[PDB]
Amino acid sequence: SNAGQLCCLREDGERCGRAAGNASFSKRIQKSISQKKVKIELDKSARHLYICDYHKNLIQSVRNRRKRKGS
Ligand SMILES: [Zn+2]
Repeated sequence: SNAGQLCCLREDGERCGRAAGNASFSKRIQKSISQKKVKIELDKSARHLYICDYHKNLIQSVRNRRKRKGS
């Protein structure tokens, strides 16, 4: 019902394949993606806003993982 859907992101034209999780597609995530500059854009043919755990973790853990490397 609320967990039997699929991801609404396309990784290089690939409709993920992994089902949707508890996360939601927001602005912060969009901005996060833009910074990373990758081939991940929202699909407009969809009706819901729910991404998979895979993309959620992948996108969230790029601006929060370490705090020391060179500066
Ligand atoms: Zn996905």
